[PDB]
Amino acid sequence: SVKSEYAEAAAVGQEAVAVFNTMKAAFQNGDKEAVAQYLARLASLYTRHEELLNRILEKARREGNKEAVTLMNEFTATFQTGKSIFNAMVAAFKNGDDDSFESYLQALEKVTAKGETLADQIAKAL
Repeated sequence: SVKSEYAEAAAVGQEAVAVFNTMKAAFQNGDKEAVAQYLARLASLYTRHEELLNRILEKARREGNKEAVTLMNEFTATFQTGKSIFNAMVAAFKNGDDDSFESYLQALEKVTAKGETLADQIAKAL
């Protein structure tokens, strides 16, 4: 069902959360080789999460589930804010700009924390 596809998407999102916190520890410790690998892992995880979310939204649309479509439109918009900040973080790492990397990292945390109530609402709406 679309609801079980959303639970799979939620798990992929939680995997990114886990890897992100490990990456933050490595950044603070100056283990740039680890950070590089974690950033690659996160890119793949965000790419997969984005695709699952789009399939869920398209399915809710085909099902006529207006409330779920509304919430998933709001949620996918916030996802793109996070993705843009993540990509800026990756660029900051490439450039050696630790000040910007710290900024973007905190922003990505706050954007993600904000979106959690909506994430939970979607599970119930599908």
